Amino acid sequence: VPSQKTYQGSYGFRLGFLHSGTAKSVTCTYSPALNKMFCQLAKTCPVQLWVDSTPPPGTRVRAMAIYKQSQHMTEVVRRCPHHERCSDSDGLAPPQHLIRVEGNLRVEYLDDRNTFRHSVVVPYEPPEVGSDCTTIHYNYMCNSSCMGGMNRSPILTIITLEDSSGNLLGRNSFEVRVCACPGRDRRTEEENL
Ligand SMILES: [As]
Ligand SMILES: [Zn+2]
Repeated sequence: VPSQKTYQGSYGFRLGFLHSGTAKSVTCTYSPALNKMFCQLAKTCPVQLWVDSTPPPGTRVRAMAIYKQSQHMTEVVRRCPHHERCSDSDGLAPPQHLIRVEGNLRVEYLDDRNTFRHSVVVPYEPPEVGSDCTTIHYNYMCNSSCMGGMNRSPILTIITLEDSSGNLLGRNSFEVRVCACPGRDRRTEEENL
């Protein structure tokens, strides 16, 4: 099971999010209280990368999903039988992968040869001039448990910064729920606090 320990490392790596609120028209919203993102299926999901020093060119950023619940944590997170079979290919992402990146032609997808786990990687790019952070647009393509089934575990996204040789530079994470009405579900989960 991949590590989920937060690790800022030598470049001072951490994540930032937009403050989008919970209006009905919102397609993507982050709960600071829950450290949890609520997303419509396949909609743009901005995640910000913040560093204290700029990692070198060739640095890469990987996203991997795991199941939070102990009884399901060794299971590979992948799309349910419905979403796997959807004609929603962008010609890059394998159809089983839950997490995609949009708007990046250098995106790379991995089926791990040893663990079988899926991940998606892009090149780390520094903030543009006069910007304080780098944004990656994720798309989540399934909530895993869309059709039911034993596994109702929350899903955690782990974001790792790695160098061009695969050395871990930094790590962070957030929970994610893909749903039709993200604003409503955020409000409801926060009420349960
Ligand atoms: As989102
Ligand atoms: Zn699904």
